Amino acid sequence: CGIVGAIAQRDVAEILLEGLRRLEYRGYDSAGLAVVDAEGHMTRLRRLGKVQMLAQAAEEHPLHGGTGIAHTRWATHGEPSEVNAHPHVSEHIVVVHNGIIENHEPLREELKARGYTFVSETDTEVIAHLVNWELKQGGTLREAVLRAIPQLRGAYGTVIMDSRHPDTLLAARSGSPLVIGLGMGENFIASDQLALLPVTRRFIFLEEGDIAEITRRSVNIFDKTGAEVKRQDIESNLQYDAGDKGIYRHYMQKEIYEQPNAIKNTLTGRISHGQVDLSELGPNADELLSKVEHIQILACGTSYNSGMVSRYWFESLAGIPCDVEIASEFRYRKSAVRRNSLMITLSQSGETADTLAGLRLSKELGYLGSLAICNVPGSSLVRESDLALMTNAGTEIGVASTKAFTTQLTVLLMLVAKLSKLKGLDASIEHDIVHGLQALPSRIEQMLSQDKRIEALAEDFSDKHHALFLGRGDQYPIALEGALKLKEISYIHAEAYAAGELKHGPLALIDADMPVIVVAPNNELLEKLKSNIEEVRARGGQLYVFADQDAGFVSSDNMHIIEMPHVEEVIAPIFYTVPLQLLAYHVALIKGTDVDQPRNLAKSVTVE
Amino acid sequence: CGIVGAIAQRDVAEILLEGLRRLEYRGYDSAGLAVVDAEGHMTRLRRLGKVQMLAQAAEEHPLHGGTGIAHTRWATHGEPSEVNAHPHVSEHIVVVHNGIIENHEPLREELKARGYTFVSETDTEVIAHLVNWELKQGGTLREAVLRAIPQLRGAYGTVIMDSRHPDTLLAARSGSPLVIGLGMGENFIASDQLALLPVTRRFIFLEEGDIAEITRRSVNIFDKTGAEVKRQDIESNLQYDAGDKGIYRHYMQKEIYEQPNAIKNTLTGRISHGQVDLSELGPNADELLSKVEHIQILACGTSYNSGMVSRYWFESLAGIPCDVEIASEFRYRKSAVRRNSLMITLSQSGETADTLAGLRLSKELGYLGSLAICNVPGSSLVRESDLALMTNAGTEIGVASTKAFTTQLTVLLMLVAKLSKLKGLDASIEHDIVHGLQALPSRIEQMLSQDKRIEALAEDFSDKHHALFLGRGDQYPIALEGALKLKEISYIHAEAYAAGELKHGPLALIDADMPVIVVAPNNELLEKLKSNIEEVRARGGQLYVFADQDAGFVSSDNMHIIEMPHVEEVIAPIFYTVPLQLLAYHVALIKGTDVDQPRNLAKSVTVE
Ligand SMILES: O=C(CO)[C@@H](O)[C@H](O)[C@H](O)COP(=O)(O)O
Ligand SMILES: O=C(CO)[C@@H](O)[C@H](O)[C@H](O)COP(=O)(O)O
Repeated sequence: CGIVGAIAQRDVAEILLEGLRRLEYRGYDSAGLAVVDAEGHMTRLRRLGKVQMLAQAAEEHPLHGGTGIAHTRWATHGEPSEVNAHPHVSEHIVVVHNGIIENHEPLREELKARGYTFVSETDTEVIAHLVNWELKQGGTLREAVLRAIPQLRGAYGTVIMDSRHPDTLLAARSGSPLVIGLGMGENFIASDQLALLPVTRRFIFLEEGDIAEITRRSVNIFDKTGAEVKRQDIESNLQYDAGDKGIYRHYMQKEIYEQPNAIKNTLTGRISHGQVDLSELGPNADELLSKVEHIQILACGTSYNSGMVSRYWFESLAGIPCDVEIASEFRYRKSAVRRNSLMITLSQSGETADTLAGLRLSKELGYLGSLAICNVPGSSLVRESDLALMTNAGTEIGVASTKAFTTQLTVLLMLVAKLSKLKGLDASIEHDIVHGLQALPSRIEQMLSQDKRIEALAEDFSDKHHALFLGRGDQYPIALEGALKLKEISYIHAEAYAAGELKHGPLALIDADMPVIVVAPNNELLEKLKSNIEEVRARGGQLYVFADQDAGFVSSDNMHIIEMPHVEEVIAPIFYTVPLQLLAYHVALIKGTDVDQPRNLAKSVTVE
Repeated sequence: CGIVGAIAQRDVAEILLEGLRRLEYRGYDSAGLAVVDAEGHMTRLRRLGKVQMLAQAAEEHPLHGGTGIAHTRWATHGEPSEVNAHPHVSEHIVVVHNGIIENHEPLREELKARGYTFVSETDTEVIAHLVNWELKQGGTLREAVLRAIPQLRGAYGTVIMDSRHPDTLLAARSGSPLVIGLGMGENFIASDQLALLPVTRRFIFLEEGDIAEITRRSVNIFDKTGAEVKRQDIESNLQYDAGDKGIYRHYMQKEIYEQPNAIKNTLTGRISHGQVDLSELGPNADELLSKVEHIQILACGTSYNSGMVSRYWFESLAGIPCDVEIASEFRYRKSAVRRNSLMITLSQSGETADTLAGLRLSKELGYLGSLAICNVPGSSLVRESDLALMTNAGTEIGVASTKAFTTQLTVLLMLVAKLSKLKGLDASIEHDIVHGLQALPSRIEQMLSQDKRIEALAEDFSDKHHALFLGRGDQYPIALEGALKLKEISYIHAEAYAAGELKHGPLALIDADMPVIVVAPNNELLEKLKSNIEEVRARGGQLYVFADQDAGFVSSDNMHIIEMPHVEEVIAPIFYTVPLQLLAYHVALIKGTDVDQPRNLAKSVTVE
C-alpha cells in the first residue's frame, strides 16, 4: 500500500493525489484522503477503484486546507470495500497505515469494552480508536501517540492527525517504511520518496522505532521513549524521471526497453581486464565467501525464477551445491542446515515479507552468512544481510518485473565468476563469463529489434485461453518466467514444464488448440529438446519456437519459428527471457488487459 | 510398448491378441501381429488405434498358424501411422522390437547402399533388413542373428521370425525386458509375463546379452558369443487376478480401492513392537545408511511428487538435508555432489529411462550408495541399486499411478524412521511414525467411504476447463499430485501452487469461473493457509476445501467444504491424496475421458 501526508500553507489535496498516483502500483483496489482546513473542518473522501476514482470525486467536491493524509491500497482480506478504505477515524482522530498490527484482536476487544464502535475490521481503525483513547485525558497528540505505540505490536507505518489541531501531524515508523520530505515552510511524509518527488528532493528517512512530530516549520523525531534523536536529511538519489513513462505507453514497456542500459549500470565498476570486481563487498567478504560449501537461495515469484537459473550456474561453473526454495515454504519448515551454507536472498524491492522472514530465520539457524541481491538501496534485506550486491536497474514500477529479473541474473553470474576464482577453478570460467557480460547489453539491444515479429505473433493468442512453455537445463527456469509473465498480465492460463516431464502425464493436455512456447538455444540439449517438441507436434500442438538461427528448425503449419541471433551460451538464459517478456506484453495488449496493474494484484508483497 | 510371441501346435492368433490386450496399457496408439502357417504362408495385419481395432480386423480375416509375433505401441515420433506399426518385414524376415537402436542412422545408410528400400523410419525395419542381409549367404536364422546383434547398439528387445522356416523364433534381450513362457509342447515370449498368464505360469527371464532360439519343443539360450548358458525357469509370483478388473469398471478405480490392502502389504514384516524393521536390507546396510549426510532423490512425474513430500519428512524428522529433482533435468546437468550423499530413486516400474540414467550417472559421480524404492521385483533400478525396498503394491495397470504413490510414501516414512534411529534422535520420532503407519490402512479405508460426496462434487467440473490446487508445507506436493491426476485423465487444465505463491502473480488467474481445490489438515499451517484461501475467495474463486472436521471452515456459495475425518499428522499427506485421486477419477467420468488409457500417453516411459 502507499501513504502520503502533507502539512503546508497551500492547499495539499492535489499534492496528496499526485502522491497516490505515484504509489498506485503498490495497491490500486481503493484509495482515500482526508484534508483539514485551518478552521478544523475536516473533509474525508474514499473511493473503491484506482486513484482516478478518488481524483474524479475530489474534482466534484474540492477539499480545501493545508493539512492532510491519503492512502491507496492492495485489499487482501475480503472483497475490497469503501467502508474499509483509509483513512479511518475516531471522531477527531484520522489515521492511515501500512503493514500489520499483529495484536489487532486483543486491542480491539479492549476498545470495544471501553465503548468504541467499530465500523470496519481494519487495523487502521484499531490505531484510530486507541489514539482517541490515549487523548481522552486531554494531552498533546504527540503525548498520546507515545503512549499508543508501545501497545501496538507488529510491522507497520502510520500517520495520524487530530482535526481539532491541524497544525501538527504524527507519524511512527515500526516495521514499515516512512520518509519525510522537507519543503520550504511545508513538510510532507510518504511511505516512499517516489510520491514526494514533484514538491521536494530533500528527505529524512525514519529508522525503526522513530516517532515524528511534523509541522509546517519543524520536524522533531523522537525514539522509542520520548527522547529526541538526530536524523540527517539528504538529497534524493532517484532519477528525475522516476515514475514518468516518458514516450512509453506502459511502465512495463519502458522497463523492458531500458534493459540494455540497466544491465550496463549493473556492470559499472564491476568488470576489469577480463575479470569480475566485487571489491565493493569489502575486506572481510573474501574470507567468508571462501568458506562457502553450499548456497541456499531464497526468493518469491520472478526473483525465485532467477535463483533457479543460477542454480545451474553455481553447480556447473563454480561446482558449489546450490538449492533454491520459495520463501513462503522455507520460512515455516524445520530445515536441515548444510555445513558452511551461504544464504542468498533475491528481491527487487528488498521488502518482500516472506523473503525477509527467511533471512531472519537463517540467522537463528546458524548459516555462514547472508548476501542480499537487491534493487533498492537501504531496504530491509539489504540492511539485515551481511553482504549486499545492488542491481542498479533503477526504479521499477511495472507490477510485473522485467529489468529486475535480468539485472538479477547479471549479478548472479558475477558472483558465480567470483566463487569460481575463490575456489581455484579453471581461469577460463571467469573469462568466459566476463566475455558474456561484456556483450550482454548489445545482445539485448539486438533482441529488442525482434519486437515487431513478436508483436505480429501475439495476434494468434487472441482467441487462446491456455499456453504451455517448455525449456530444458538452464532455459527451463526461463520457461517458468515466461509462463509467469504471460499468465500474470494477459490472464491466459500459461504453464511451464521442463520439456522432459510431458510424457509422465502433462502431454494429455495437448490438442489442436494448445499453443506451446519453447526457448531453443543452439547448445548440447538442442537434440534432446527437439525430441520433446516433436512429441508435442505429433499430438496437434501449435509450436512457437524461439530458436537460434542455426538450430535447424523447419517452419510449418503448426511450427512457428522465431529465429534468434547467436549468443554466448553463458548469457543465453538472460537473452532468451527478452522475447518472452515482449510476447507477454503484446498478448496483454491484444487481450486489452491492464499491463502495468494486472487485476487481483499490486507490486511487492510486503505483508505476508 | 508390448511384445508377444508364440510358437505352438495350435493356432496362436488369439493368444497373441490376448497378450496385446494385457500389454495395452504400455502403448495403445497402434498394434499388429504376423502369423505363419505350417506352409510358410505368412499373414500380417496392422491397425492404428487400440488393440480392439486389430482384433476386429483379425475377426474379418482370420489368421491360421502356429507361429507368430505381435506388438502394441506408444507412438512417440511423428503422428502414429499404420505404415510404422509393427511387425516390420524384409521379405521373409518379420520383426517386432522394444527400446531403441541408438545407431539407427549409420546402419540405415549402409543398408540403403546395399540395396534395401525403407518403407518406414522405424528402428524395427533396420533390424529386419539387417537380419535379411545376414541370412543372404544362406545360414540358419540363429547364425544370422548372432552376426546381427553385435552391429546393433542401444537398449532394446527384439523377436525375429523367418516365414520360410516357421519352426523357430529368435529373440535377443539387449537393454529391454524379454521373458519366455514355457508351455507343454509350445513356448511363448513377451516383454512382460503379464501377457502370458492365460496360457502359462512358468517363466524364464532372459538376462541382458541373451539370445534365445525357441521351438515348440525347445528353448536354447546363448550368450554374447555363441555359447549356451543355463537359465532357470520359475513359477510366476504375480497374482492370478493380474490384469483382470474384477468387479471394477476401471483399473485405476480398482487400484484406488486396493490402497488399504496394498499399504498393509507394504507394511508386512516391517513393523515390530512400535519400531520399524528394515533388516531385509542386510548386514552391511546400516553401516552405509549411518554415514549418510545428504539425500538426493531422483524420480519422474508422480514418483517425483512422493519424493517431494518426503523431503519435508527427511529434513524435519530425521534432520537430513534432502534434495529432490526430476530425472530428465538431473541426468544432463553437471552437478555438485554433496559429501556422503545417498541416491534414492523412486519408480513404480523400475524401468523409467531418465530415472535409470540418473542412477547410472550417480555411480560415476561418486555418491555414497544408491537405494531403490520400486514396485517391480527384478527391474533395472532394483538390480543396479546397492539397496532396494520394494513397495509390494501389486501390479499396477492404470496409466495414472494411485497405489504406487501412496505405497511409495509409506516406505519413505519407514526409511525416515530408520534414519532418525541411526542418527540417535528422539525415540518418539520413530514411535509416532510407527503409530501413523499402523493406523494408515484403516484411515485409508475410512477416506474411501467419502467417495459418494466426492462423486457428487465432480458434477460441478462438467463445464470447467481449468482448476488450481493449493497446499502448504508437506501438503504442497499433495496439491501437485492432485493437479497432475486431474489434468492427466480429465484434460482440465489443472495447476498446483504452494499457497504462498499466488500474490506474486498467479492470483491474476482467479475469476468467478476458476475452481480452486485445497487440502487443509488441522496443523500449524492451517491459519496461514486460511489466509490464502480468503485471498482467492475475495477475487471470486470457487473453493473446494478438503478440510479436517475441526478446521472451522464455514461453508457458503463459493466455499464447498468436504469434511475429513481426523488423521495422524505424520500420515496426513498420504490420507489427503486419496480424495484427490477420487475427484480426478469422478471428473474424468463426467468428462467421458478414457480414465485408464488417457490420450497422448501410455504407462511407463522406458525410452527417453
Ligand atoms: O514481479 C513479479 C511477477 O512478475 C513477482 O513474482 C515478484 O518477483 C515477487 O513478488 C518478488 O518480489 P521482490 O522480492 O522481487 O520485490
Ligand atoms: O503415473 C504417473 C502419472 O500419474 C507418471 O507421472 C509416473 O509416475 C512416471 O511416469 C514415473 O513412472 P515410474 O518411474 O514410477 O515407473
